[PDB]
Amino acid sequence: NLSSKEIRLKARPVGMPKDSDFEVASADVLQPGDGEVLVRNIWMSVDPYMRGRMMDRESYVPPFQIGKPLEGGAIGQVVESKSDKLKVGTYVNHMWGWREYATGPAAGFTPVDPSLGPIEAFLGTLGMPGMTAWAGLFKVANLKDGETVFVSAASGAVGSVVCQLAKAHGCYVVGSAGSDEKCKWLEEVAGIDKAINYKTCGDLTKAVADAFPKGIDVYFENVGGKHLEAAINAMRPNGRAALCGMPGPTNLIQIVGKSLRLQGFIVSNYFQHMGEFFAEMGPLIQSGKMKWEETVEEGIENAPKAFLNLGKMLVKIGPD
Amino acid sequence: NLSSKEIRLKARPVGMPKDSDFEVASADVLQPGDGEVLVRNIWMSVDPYMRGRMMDRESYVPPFQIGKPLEGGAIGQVVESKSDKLKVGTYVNHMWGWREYATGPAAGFTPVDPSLGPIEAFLGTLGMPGMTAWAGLFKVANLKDGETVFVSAASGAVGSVVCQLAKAHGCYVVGSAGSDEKCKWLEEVAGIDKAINYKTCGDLTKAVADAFPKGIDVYFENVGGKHLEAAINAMRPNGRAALCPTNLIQIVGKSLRLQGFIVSNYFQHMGEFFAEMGPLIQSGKMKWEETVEEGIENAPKAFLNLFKNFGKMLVKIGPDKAV
Repeated sequence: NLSSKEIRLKARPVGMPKDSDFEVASADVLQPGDGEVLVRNIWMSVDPYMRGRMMDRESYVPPFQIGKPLEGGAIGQVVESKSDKLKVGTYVNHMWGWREYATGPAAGFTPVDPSLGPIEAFLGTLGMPGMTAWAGLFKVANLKDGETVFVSAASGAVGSVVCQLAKAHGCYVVGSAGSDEKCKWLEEVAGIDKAINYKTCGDLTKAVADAFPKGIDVYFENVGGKHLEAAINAMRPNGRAALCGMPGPTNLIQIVGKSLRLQGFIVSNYFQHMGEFFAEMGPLIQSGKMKWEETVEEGIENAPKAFLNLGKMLVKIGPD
Repeated sequence: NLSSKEIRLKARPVGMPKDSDFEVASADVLQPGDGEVLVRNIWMSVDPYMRGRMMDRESYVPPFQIGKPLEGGAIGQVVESKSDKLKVGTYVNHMWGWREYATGPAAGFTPVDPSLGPIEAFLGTLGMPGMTAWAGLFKVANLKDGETVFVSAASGAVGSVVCQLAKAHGCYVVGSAGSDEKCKWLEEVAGIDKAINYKTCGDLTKAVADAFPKGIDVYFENVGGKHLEAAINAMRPNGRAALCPTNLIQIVGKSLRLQGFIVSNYFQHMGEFFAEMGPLIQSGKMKWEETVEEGIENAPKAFLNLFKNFGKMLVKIGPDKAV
């Protein structure tokens, strides 16, 4: 009886996506079958990786399909349930975003505890970005308490959580950003020891070296290029670099010299820690030690706009 | 009561080391004090890293000293002992080479079990090169049986042991070398699946890709440069690189781990190491080449021959059985 507006891929984007590549459409709200649930979406997320999912190139993740509604992180509320394992009214996180309604088996919908924070934060700080930060910091880098931490693109969704998690563990934290406003935010809101503007600081190797008088223990990577060169130059013996984001560095020999470890990782391989993640992330949000910024568009029709604009980007669909 | 010939550093080398930088001299054989031992040296090793120890540059290892006898891996036999923890007659590994006699506290002398193999192999296959290989393969790269292995500079002291250790664990092994003779040796003696000549093979990325139809699981590094690029290009998801480029992004894509290491941080595994290295030598699955010069006076010669074929360079000093 109801309608669900969704954003479908109208045409494969070439290079950068155009607004003409997206199509707003009206779809049916299928009533749930046995073991299934129907959920009305409230918040949805737009993330950078989605761009790669719109290309036809060989990818580790299946691309989107022309004519099919796009997919992405979303927070909804269960409004109908024919499954005993998930009751009506539960707030759930899922991957069927870019739409107003979603029907499917209850397994595909993960309940989110709103005690820990606002439900939309389950797409950012309490979601995949915050979990990427936490996994890279503690499961890849093995950050011991009190170590020094260098974070590139520290004002981003992942870098901010990395910075504040390291600060919460007694770490000397230096972050990198592309503007003085982001550096002021990093130093005064995020509360890191020093923020470097890689556009104005001159030689970035020298800037990082001066920022770390005793070297770097952990390097969280989101940019690359000369940032990795500077980090390796300033890294301490047994320093670990968790690479999450990305002319290569000219000082690779030091990896052998200081016994450096450089590990790429994907957050998907660490969901088995989600509980533990929450166990740390909940309190530190309530204490005010974990802060974040949001940029919220309104209406399903503005879902493409938000995506084209790549604070953590979200789109509000339904009411709470 | 006796005299001991020694090789001392007469001058720091300028550029490449010269024969004029070394000095043969006669030193005293100090009788051991309490808790000390006097050992007659039988075998001594010369290695490339020793060159770095001859310069005054900032190094992770203290350089040699002018007027002081050089130091390096050596296998000797205890001929006098005033320590209960080390008995006379024991064959010992230590770092006071380039000389015929060594006197010092028993702690600095590690006994070597000749069951596992010839005592001189405790300077190569059963020594720091073989243990570096073993630690990088199993403690750093965590090589699971059946995985694919790419080894650079595979004809070297470390790479050969890496190749044969991986072969012993059922691994498809491709190695790189700088000459056709080294490649033939890798394929026929070491018994690896394919050897690539990085000086002649043209595009090394393409050669490595063609050598690995299903990709690389473990990459052991001994050279660097384009070898790491080729490895990263041909590495599989969750590939590990033990280290002894324009495609770094793939590290994020395939969840690659790149770890440098020094063997010093893994001595706590040596026991396990021996438990594996002994049998694989007796089975004939672990082979190596040696180049043995004779006499302490030929110790500089041997060292200078490390930069002018191949094989582990050694020089015999004392008799096989001193007591």
